Amino acid sequence: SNEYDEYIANHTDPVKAINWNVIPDEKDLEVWDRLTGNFWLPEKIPVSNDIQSWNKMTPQEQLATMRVFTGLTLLDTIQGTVGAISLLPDAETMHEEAVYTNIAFMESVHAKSYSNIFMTLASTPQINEAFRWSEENENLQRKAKIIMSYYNGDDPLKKKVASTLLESFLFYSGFYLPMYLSSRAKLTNTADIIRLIIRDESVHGYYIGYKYQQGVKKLSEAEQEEYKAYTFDLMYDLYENEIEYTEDIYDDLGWTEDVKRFLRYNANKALNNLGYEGLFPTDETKVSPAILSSLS
Amino acid sequence: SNEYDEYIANHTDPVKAINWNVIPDEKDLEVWDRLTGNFWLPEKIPVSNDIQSWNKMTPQEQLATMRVFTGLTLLDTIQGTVGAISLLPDAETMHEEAVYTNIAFMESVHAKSYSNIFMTLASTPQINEAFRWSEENENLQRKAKIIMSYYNGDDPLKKKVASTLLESFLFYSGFYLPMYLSSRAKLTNTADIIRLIIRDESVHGYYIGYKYQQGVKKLSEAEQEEYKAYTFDLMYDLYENEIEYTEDIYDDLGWTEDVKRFLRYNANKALNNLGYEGLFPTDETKVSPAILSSLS
Ligand SMILES: [Fe+2]
Ligand SMILES: [Fe+2]
Ligand SMILES: [Fe+2]
Ligand SMILES: [Fe+2]
Repeated sequence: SNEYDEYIANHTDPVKAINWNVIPDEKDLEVWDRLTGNFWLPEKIPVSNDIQSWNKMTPQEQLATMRVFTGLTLLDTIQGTVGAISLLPDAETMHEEAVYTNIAFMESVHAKSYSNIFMTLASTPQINEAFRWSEENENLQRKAKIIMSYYNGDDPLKKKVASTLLESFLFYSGFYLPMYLSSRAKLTNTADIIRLIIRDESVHGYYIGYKYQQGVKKLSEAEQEEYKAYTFDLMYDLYENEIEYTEDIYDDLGWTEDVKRFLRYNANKALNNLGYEGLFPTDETKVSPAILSSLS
Repeated sequence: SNEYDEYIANHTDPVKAINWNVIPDEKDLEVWDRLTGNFWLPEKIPVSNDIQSWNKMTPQEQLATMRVFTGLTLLDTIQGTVGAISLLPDAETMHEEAVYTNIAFMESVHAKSYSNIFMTLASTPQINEAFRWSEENENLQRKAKIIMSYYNGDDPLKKKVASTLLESFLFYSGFYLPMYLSSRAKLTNTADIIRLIIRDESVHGYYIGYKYQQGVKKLSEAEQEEYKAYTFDLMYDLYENEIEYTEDIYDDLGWTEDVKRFLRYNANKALNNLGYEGLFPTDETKVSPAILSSLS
């Protein structure tokens, strides 16, 4: 009766309802239609049909799979409950805000898909060991916290840089495994879910990077130089950290070198999304065309 | 000394990945399944087929629809970009946080649904005036600001109360009009959209209220008393304001008395969702049968 009057007193401006009849930035409407139009749930994909394929896999291939997937789940959990949410208050338009609520939900759908996969293919002990592994792995925990430090920070442009690097780069040391297996005719239904997730992250990376460029372009030439420096600096730390994560997951299988090349291919794309030139020369980013197609 | 080194130090516990194979509260899973299974976009309803009945509506009706829809749009905007989101930090389980991301998203689909109807039926001037009206109407800004003072406060249980009252009560002065009109062959397709929204909001109110009940039952005897008192005081202020708002929308139509009963009817349901008895005696909540049958 009186308790909420101080707030009313300090918020004289009117609260505004979103109006989709007037779109200040056409891109928002484009991404909204694209993202909502691409709605999906893991229950729709017959993961159960990958069982025979999953059982023929070696113990090594299964362990690697459990880990990269648990690592992907961690990233989506963060992005969905902390990342996207951290971008709302810094939006330029109300329709941009609507998009972020769609990104947060889809991230939760991505995270849930991995459990659908586990619960269909893995044993409870395997699942339990994987989540335990993700709680204790230093590289995984380190990339999670570095990203969360920015979301919990107070710089809006830096939140968008971390988000874009998480979306267009950090997931890839993990996306390599299912894409490759898919190219060898293994876990193809599981790959279908992965392709749906990539179709989403691709657009999230591009969109958030777009808002970053719009925001940073409003600063002086000199300030723009410091954000670029900060972006590359963050990429150096994330890349370094991701190289180790990758070695530990893929050394046994012996795929490490191909994953590193894929890491560099995607780092260039993440930087491009942020409006910057790539970091690695093209001849250092060779990816198999069988992996690139099944990617698309 | 990295920009993030401090954060990594202020948060020693591991970042956890959501695990859907282990569920503390089965209700979280039930609601996630019900809400995601009930997914829809306003595009799926042929609102264009309502242009005939729309034009057959009196100037007072069209005007009332415009303002009521603008008031609903405003509520979902707050709920989608601030309400559901403010609930995340206090969730008891990670699965609950996942549910809140679906709510925030669906609240945006709700806000957009109205714009869809407007663009299909109204003229740009009717639309601009409606939004101008909702920004200047003191009773609408009042409930919007009371609700937001709580979402922006630091009391988690108050956020859930405020959210449940908005979900199971504040929308209804508005849902009344589309329900009355379709029982009279007016705006029938538009009413299908309203039913889809009500189907989401009644689950939202039930769920958030359920979480409130668990949170509050973990408090001492005196605190449980105080939250119950606070819920009834707020419920009364909201109702008080809603009467004035209802009057300003329906008097020219002369439906006010029936709408007031509908308000009391849902007020009781809102308190029930928070685990308390209704505020109004049953004989004071007798809404016309046409309206309730129209909800069916
Ligand atoms: Fe994702
Ligand atoms: Fe994403
Ligand atoms: Fe809503
Ligand atoms: Fe709702």
